Amino acid sequence: PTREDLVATAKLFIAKYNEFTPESIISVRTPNSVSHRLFPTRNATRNIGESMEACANAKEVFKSLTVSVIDDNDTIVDERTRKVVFYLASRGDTIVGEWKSECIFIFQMSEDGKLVDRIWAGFDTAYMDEFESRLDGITF
Amino acid sequence: PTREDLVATAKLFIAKYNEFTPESIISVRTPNSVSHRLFPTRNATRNIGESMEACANAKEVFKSLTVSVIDDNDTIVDERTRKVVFYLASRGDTIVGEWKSECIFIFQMSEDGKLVDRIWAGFDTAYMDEFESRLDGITF
Ligand SMILES: C=C1C[C@H]2[C@]3(C)CCC(=O)C(C)(C)[C@H]3C(=O)[C@@H](O)[C@]2(C)[C@H]2C(=O)O[C@](C)(C(=O)OC)C(=O)[C@]12C
Ligand SMILES: [Ca+2]
Ligand SMILES: [Ca+2]
Repeated sequence: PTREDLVATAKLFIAKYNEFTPESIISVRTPNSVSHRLFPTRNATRNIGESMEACANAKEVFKSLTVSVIDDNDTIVDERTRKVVFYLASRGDTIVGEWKSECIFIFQMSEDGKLVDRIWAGFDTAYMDEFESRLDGITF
Repeated sequence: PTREDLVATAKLFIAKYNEFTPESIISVRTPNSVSHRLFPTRNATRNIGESMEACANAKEVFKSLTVSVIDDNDTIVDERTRKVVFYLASRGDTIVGEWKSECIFIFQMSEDGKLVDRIWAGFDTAYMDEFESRLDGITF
C-alpha cells in the first residue's frame, strides 16, 4: 500500500466516524482490531463490541460529534509499519453543553492497507475530567 | 536521511533530554526550532530561549527526570517528512515525590537529519493538574 493508500483509509475511518453510529464507527475496522487510549489516567482497550457499546453510550450524551484533521501538513505516515498519525479537532453538542477539544489519533492499517487494524487515541485528559465533572453534576 | 538516521537523532535528543539542563535540552536542536505542547488546556510554543527558561524553572521541582521509549517496535518514522514519533514513559523525582506518567513525542528533523527542527509533545494533562495540586500542598 502506498502512502496515499494509508492516508485514504484513515480519512475513510474519519468520514464514517463522523456518522456517529455503532455501525459506522466499526465499518473501517478489522473485526479483531483494538482501540487503545493513551495516558495512564485514561488508559483503556476496546475491541469492536466494546467500541459499539461505547459509541451507543456516547450517543446518550452527545447530540452531535464531528472530528476533522486540522492540517494535512502535520499528518505522519510510516509506509513500513502502515501507520498514520492525525491531529484532530473534535466539536460536539451534549446534554451538559458544548464539547470542544483536540486529540491525536494513530492508525495502524492492515497488510493490504484497506482497513484499520489498531487505533491509539490521545485526548486532552484534563478536559475529559472536566467534561465528566459536568456529567457527574446532573440533577434534574 | 535514512530511517535509521532519523531515529538515532531522536534517541540522542532523548538522551540529552534526560541530562535535563537548559543547555543539554537544546544541544540537539536547530537555532530556530520550536517546541509545541499539544492539547488546548496546555497549549504552548517555545523557541530555544523560552525552552531553556522553562527547563531551568522546572529544575526547581524536578530533581531527576527519565523519559524512556516503552517499545522500539511501536516507533513511527516518516522519511518523507523526517518525523519520528515515540511513546514514552516519564519518571521523575520531585520535591513532592515521584512523577510517573506517559507522553508522546513527535520530532521533525532538519534536512540533513542531524538536528531536531520541530517538536510536539503530548502530555497527560489531568496528571499535570494533579501534580500541580500536589505542589499546592507543600506546607512546612
Ligand atoms: C525538560 C523540559 C521539562 C518539561 C517538563 C517539566 C518535564 C516533566 C514533565 O513531564 C512535564 C510534562 C511537567 C514537562 C513539561 O511541562 C514540559 O513542557 C517541559 C517544561 C519541557 C518543555 O516544555 O520544553 C522542553 C524544551 C521540551 O522538551 O520541549 C522539546 C523541555 O526541555 C522542557 C523544558
Ligand atoms: Ca464521574
Ligand atoms: Ca496551583
